[PDB]
Amino acid sequence: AFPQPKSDLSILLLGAGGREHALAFKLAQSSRVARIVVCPGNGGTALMGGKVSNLALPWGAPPAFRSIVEWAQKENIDLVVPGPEQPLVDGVEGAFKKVGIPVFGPSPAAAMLEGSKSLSKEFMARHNIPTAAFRSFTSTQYEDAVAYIKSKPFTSGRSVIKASGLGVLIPETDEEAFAALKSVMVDKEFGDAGDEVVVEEYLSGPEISVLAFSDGYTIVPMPAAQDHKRIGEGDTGLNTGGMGAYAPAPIATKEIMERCVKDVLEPTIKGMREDGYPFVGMLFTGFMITADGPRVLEYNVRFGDPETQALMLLLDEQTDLAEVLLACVERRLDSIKLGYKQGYAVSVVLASEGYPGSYPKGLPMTLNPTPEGVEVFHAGTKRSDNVTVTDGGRVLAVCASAPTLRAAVDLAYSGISQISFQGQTFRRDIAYRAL
Repeated sequence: AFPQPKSDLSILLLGAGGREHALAFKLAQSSRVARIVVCPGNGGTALMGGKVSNLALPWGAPPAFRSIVEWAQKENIDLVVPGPEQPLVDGVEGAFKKVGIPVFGPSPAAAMLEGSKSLSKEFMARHNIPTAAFRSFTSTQYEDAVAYIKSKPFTSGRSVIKASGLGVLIPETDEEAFAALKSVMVDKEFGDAGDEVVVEEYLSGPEISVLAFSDGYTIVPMPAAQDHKRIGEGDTGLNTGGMGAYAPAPIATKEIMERCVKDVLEPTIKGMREDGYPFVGMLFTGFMITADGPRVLEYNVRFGDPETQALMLLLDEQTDLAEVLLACVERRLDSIKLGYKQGYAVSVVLASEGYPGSYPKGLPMTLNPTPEGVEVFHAGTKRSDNVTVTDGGRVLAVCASAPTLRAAVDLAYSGISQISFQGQTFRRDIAYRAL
């Protein structure tokens, strides 16, 4: 008979956000996992203990990543799960591939779905994937980019200027568009990311997040989620990396989800094989549900934050997340158990004073026992001399699941009362527009 599946695995998580803590949270429950390493991790992972440990080590500059690749090789790491976008787009998968350590994530080429907006938009058009009308330009084509706006190409009358590299501007009028083109192509306020620019139609409608596991052939979606990008209540103010999320998003009806899967996800996975670079890992597709149907705003090639903190709470207790991740890199996703419990899940972010602007770091945090069904996943936190202190803009996320969305919302906000740090900020209306 075939050998027993190794049940003392060592997994290396790259990153230090709440996505990592939430992933470490689930992976640590697998009976097939004996060691979880979070590089660098944060104050939350630092307190888990047991199988989880933080590794304060640099990754090393791309494309080699020699520091962490050599460390992983000497430690017999069985799997690497990159969280952030930069290492994937920079090619961390190829670095670990050269030492025979598998990676839950896309190859350097497949990662271009998020690394190059220009390539991603071309990919969508070539495969008839519904997205906003667009035209891509290089930094030297600044003259053409101006003429393109001067011709009024978009029916909506508004354009979106995106820097292809690792960022997005929405000029309310043409005047702001011409200025936004010189700030990215001439002055290059975003660096090399502005070497190419995407100009596409501004679309109106609510947004949803669809996360799906992929092994290059099989793709298994998770319940659709919705995120709150803006800092101010009522969906106003400057944008952030995400102040809170919930799932399943009621707006993603059976018919809507069928369209996303059949018209985007599966054509995307098939298209990547046809183009010669199959996609393995977590495909995060950001949709806008317009009056004419779903539209792909952007591809993200890894777990989302804070969508993951909520979705991890919807994995049924029969699902082993470790088994799911290995089934993806081993190309057997269609032959494993993977289900989702009933009810809803919510994540509410606590941020530092000033975020998304300038904020101070290092404030001591008071963390009292949270209600029974509340899970606190740390993002920008750190341990220092037996005390957890803030260490980033988004500090942590208070998350909960429950049979009803309102109960999950109320439970999450119940855990907020047990957390306190100077200048803590959060939105009180997470998931309000769905209740």
